[PDB]
Amino acid sequence: MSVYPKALRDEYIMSKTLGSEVKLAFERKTCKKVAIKIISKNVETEIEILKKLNHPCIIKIKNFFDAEDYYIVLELMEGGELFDKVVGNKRLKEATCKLYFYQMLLAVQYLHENGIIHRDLKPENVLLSSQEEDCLIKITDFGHSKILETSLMRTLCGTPTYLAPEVLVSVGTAGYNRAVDCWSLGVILFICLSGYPPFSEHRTQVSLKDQITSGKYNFIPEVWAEVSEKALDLVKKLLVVDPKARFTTEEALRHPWLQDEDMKRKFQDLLSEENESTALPQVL
Ligand SMILES: c1ccc2c(c1)[nH]c1[nH]cn[n+]12
Ligand SMILES: [Cl-]
Repeated sequence: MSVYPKALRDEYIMSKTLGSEVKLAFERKTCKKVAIKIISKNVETEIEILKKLNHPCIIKIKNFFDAEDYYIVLELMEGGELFDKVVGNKRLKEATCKLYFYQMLLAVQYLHENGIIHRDLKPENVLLSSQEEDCLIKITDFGHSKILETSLMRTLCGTPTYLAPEVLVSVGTAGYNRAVDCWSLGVILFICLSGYPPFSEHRTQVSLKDQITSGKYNFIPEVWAEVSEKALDLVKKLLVVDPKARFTTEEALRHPWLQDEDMKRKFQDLLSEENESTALPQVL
């Protein structure tokens, strides 16, 4: 019913759908597998963000085509989406949750340090590097991201003779937008550890909205008894209603659940294993 642009076709051979829009492709030059995200005709900001960022737990953009549709050429993540590992009460072993979560915190810490809020962190935006359970993860889908309160800061420089009270009231919470990412991470971690969502409409009277605002997650003890008290304590500190009290990425990384030298060693191992193919000889 349509064709690929001549500019894309020149550099790549298009193949099978990976996610439905993400297709598999081969770079003609290298014969290496790539991932091509097709967006129907925001994408300009997403490219701008992707190009500037450089972290091993954040997806890299390889190329871009602005045609009848937008084509974003990205690194292929063979393991697919983390969603596929947690769907329909499927659960990850605590050790796997830790390894993936640690990387997610490093990735999100990097974003916040670089003035970027993702705003749409979910298992569908967390990609696995291989079909192995001990693998590298990367955050994707920067379409809803924000670049960090200059409008309020400038307003405060003047005399508030004519300034509205709601604006002065907003000074209290201003600059805590990044806390939304820490909430999302808390929800992801809950799902990964238990196989079930903390807030849902399944077998409950209370509205999904009321559950979230009260911060009263559904706690099923039979499920959680299999999970450590440390892992649950970290979830608890991220699923905090007050964004000013909620755990930051630094506080989450300093948590006892993350003070695991074995998990840290396994991640560094996976890094060197990935980076061995690109490593140039160095001055000793
Ligand atoms: C399944 C769905 C999306 C995918 C994928 C496999 N691999 C990869 N690399 C970038 N996005 N993406
Ligand atoms: Cl075609």
